[PDB]
Amino acid sequence: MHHHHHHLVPRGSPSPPGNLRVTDVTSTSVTLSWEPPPGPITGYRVEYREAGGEWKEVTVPGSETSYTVTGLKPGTEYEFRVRAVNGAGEGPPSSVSVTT
Repeated sequence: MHHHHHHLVPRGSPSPPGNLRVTDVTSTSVTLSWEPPPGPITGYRVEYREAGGEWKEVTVPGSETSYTVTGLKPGTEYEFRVRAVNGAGEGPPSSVSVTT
């Protein structure tokens, strides 16, 4: 076995979002909810991909705590991760799995 990859992040960047969870799923949409980590937050990167492929991304407001990704393919395995951002850079992600 090899050790796990470390997420390299700038000192001063935020902790991961807390309590990340999927709060609604339809055959073409996924709603995420979370809580802000401590300190200044300037935004959140919401990243997602069909498991195994290429990652899409949307950045949402620092004041946001829920967001719905629409236009997804039915019956599909997805991976989502959310990273908090501030002036020092982006922090480590918290991730969840979903299927539509």
